[PDB]
Amino acid sequence: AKPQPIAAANWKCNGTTASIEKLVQVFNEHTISHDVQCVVAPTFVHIPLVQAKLRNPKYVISAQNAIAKSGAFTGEVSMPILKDIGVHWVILGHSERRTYYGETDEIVAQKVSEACKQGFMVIACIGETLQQREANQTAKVVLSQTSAIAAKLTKDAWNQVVLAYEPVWAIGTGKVATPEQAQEVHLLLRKWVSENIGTDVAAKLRILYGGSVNAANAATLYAKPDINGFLVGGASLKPEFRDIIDATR
Amino acid sequence: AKPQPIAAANWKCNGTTASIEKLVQVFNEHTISHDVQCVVAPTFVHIPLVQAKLRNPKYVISAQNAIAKSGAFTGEVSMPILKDIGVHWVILGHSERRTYYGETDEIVAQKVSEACKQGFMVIACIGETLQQREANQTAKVVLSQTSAIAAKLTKDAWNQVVLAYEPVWAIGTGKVATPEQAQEVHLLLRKWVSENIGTDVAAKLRILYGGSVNAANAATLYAKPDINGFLVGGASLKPEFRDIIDATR
Ligand SMILES: O=CN(O)CCP(=O)(O)O
Ligand SMILES: O=CN(O)CCP(=O)(O)O
Repeated sequence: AKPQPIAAANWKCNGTTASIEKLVQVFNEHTISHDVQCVVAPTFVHIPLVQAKLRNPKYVISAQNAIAKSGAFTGEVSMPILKDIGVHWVILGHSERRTYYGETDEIVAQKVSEACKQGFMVIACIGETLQQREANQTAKVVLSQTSAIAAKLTKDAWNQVVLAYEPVWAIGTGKVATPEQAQEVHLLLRKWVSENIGTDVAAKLRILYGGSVNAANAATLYAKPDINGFLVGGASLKPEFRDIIDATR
Repeated sequence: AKPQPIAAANWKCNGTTASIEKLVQVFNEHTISHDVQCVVAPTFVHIPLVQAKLRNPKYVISAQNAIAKSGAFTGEVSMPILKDIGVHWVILGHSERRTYYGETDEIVAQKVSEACKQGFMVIACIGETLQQREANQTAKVVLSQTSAIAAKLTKDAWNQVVLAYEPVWAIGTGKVATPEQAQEVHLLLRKWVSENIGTDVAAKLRILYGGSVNAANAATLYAKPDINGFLVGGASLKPEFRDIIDATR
């Protein structure tokens, strides 16, 4: 049987108080009748607003990034500060942070390790570029990113980890991966975890697909055996996020 | 006569809801009887809390960093999002961002330019390292950082700019610059602005000193003619921030 699916909304750097209040009411009035964990990740300045308005019991709030420790780091938000305000989910290693803001595999693996030590649920992102994919390096890249994270974790910490595979060429481009492309990578990741970490760990691990997911292609992706849900960018800012959630039934 | 002084608290990546509620009450009960603009910059997740509790009329709230535009920038907060929640001050180019998070002179100058276009008051940070200072390059470095910002601005935008000189060797080390060291750099900056931008601009520009300021050395720094106030890190997390404010009388 599949583990519990996740439908995660990453709002990236978007939103106004007016537009967030309306969308959150749309999420609140949508009744979800199956077992799914819904996740909303707003910008840091909107966490308090979302905490005050979001009432749907299937949802939790996540930060879009964090650093491990408080201190002299002007502009950043740390894990202890998020925990103190009630946030215990975080997205780490998003492609945009790896590309624009210098997060290497080592930096992402250290952040994931620290988040696990501080009790967070982590959504760790991995994925290849179009250049790597055309050079037939997809497997090597995704397994190198994953084993760099695995090297800093203990077996028990895998209980707090969610992997999100998002090919860089599918992010915000409208070119979603086919169900078959996504399933082959998810299967390869699950097998690697099964062999290197444990078969019990592999059976429970959620591996999500992200990159141009919308309400019409979600159900076809979710039909594949090793896809456990989605990380959604642009479609999570709209009311069709409701039908993405309902595609994990 | 000096322009209106500024006393700015940069809380960096520190704070809990409990410790911020107590400190803000301390700031609220301190009556300020002279003309000074007080500034508090908390982490992004604490902006809403500080907005709800801070009542002292001499204070404004500032963000510790921002990006210019909303969009697919996971983890970042943009200028339009800050404006929408009521924040219209921002600190840019802090040494910690230049050192750890890759902000070059060009990146800082583009952020400052955009902030000015969007109507923010900006605290732009500049300063030399211990290596540059020992190599007698202080003047060259601080003027190169400043002219890189000046190149993207119009004369009228200088009305929204505050410069903060913080030698990198004085930040959080306990080794404050002497009044004479700070005054020589502030005078050099003011003259450069007077010659390259305008004498009217130079007369009104606030140039703050930062780096190990505390309540005992503040009054001696403020006695120098070209020092217009302070950017304070560690001492701004304590009740002695009150006497730093009162040293600008
Ligand atoms: O964080 C999630 N993603 O980046 C998916 C982005 P999108 O759904 O717009 O292609
Ligand atoms: O942002 C302000 N500064 O970095 C000054 C830091 P401090 O006052 O701890 O030396």
